[PDB]
Amino acid sequence: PEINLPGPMSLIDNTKGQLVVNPEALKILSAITQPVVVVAIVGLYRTGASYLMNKLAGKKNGFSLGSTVKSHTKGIWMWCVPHPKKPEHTLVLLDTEGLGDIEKGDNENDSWIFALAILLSSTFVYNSMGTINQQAMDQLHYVTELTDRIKANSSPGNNSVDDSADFVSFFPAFVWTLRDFTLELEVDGEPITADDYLELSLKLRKGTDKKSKSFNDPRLCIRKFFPKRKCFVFDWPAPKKYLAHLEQLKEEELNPDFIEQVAEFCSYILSHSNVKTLSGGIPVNGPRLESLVLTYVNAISSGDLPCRENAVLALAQIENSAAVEKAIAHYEQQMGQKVQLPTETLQELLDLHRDSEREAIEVFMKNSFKDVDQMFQRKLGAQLEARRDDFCKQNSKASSDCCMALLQDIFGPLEEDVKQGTFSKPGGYRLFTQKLQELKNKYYQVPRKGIQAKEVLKKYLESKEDVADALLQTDQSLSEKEKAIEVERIKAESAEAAKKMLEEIQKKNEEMMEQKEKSYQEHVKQLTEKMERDRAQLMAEQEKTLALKLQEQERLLKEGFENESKRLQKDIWDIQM
Repeated sequence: PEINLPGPMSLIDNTKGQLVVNPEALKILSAITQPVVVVAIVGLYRTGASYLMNKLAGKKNGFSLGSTVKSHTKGIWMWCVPHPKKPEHTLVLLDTEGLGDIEKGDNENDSWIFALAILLSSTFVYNSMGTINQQAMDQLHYVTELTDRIKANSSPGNNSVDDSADFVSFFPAFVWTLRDFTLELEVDGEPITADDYLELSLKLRKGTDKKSKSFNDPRLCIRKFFPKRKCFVFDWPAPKKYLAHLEQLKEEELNPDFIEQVAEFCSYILSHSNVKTLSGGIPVNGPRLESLVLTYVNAISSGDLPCRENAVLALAQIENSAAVEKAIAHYEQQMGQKVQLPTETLQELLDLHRDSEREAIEVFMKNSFKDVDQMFQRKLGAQLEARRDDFCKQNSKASSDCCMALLQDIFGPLEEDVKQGTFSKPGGYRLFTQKLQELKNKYYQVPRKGIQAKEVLKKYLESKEDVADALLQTDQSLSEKEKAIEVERIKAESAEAAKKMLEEIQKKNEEMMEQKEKSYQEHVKQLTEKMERDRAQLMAEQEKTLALKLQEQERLLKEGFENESKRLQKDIWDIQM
């Protein structure tokens, strides 16, 4: 038991005009089997987001050991720490490093940093200094650019729909850290909280002028895209004479305000942050987020837009194929552990195949999700049908060899007799047929002889129908009457033999069809129960989203912005389709 986790690390890195993944960053990611809590700390540079990280990572003095371990490190940076309050969980921190630096060109990669941070996170701490004013809001144009950078779903029957209307269901909670905040939180001579300050700064200017759609765009975006909103204030960490020397200070000398505000913020982020989940209540861990990062960033560098749906579908297909392999492996252990190499009846074997198919489809259903078109269940069905056919091939060969060997053992002597001549005397017909029958009645007796017994035997005697036909005519003790009677009885015999042969073959083909039908029954039974739960999840999630959409339309209405609550009305309809 170690699963040791490393120090801060490049995950994405902006170079030239290209986004770049760290293959070791992913290599660490692929090792956290535990459910993760991503907490992005996003902020313009020189506002000390990295401090917030450091203390959230459990560093004693966060002012020390800056995340800028090197220079020219523009991009998203990762920290992986065991979760201090959620046991068996690992907290995953993210930081935006160079956000604001003017390098070569239009530098869109900046807003890409922003978008990507949102997509990957399950709590999104945006960090700014000062007070929320016109300038703070202008720097948040990253949020007014999201309808152009994140598509939530592909667009078939979606032209009449607003894609951004769907952001609420998978975006992280939004938390605004305002640092170096020296504002008495007073309304009209009465006190207010930090959240109260946020809600006050998130109100709208009436009008429709350019000057006023501009004022409202960012803050409509914040109240419409994120599910929760918290604000935390921070007083400067020391008086001015210490501001260039925070590292050399001990906790006893920091403004007791900062210290406290920092304790409140850390306790909150630690207890109320949630495991990043995907549509359908899917807890996300390393191997998952790893492909999330891959899919999204690879979309960005190919000239396309990140899209929650393509990404989660790709994830689904990976996990689902894993389930196919898990299931066929369960199957094969259980086949190998309860089959008689030469099967007594064909029914015994199809019945075992059916039991182990039952359990393998359970293993599948327990490890799979979003299997659209049932494509993977059908892959599993084909794989088990091919394993069943192959076993049947081996079984027929097993029984055919068991009988074909015993055929020298019982019938061998008799061939010998036909060369030594035992049957060349008067009365030889009656000597051959009667022992022939004795031995035949002996071969039948052998138990567990398996299925292709009646076929193997009969083929051999078709070889030897003519040795007795030859003897019947060359005997000298029989009359012509008797030879005629016997030709008639051998016709009858063959007749009953062919009849019973056909009756076996129909019996076998009917068993085969029972089995096919009941395997298909077991597939639908399990699949419809699975879909009855998956729909239950989707119901719960879509109800929570509806409630949030109502609260915000009622807030827009009470503030007196009916037009906005009307747009949001169109959004509620389309949720109920």
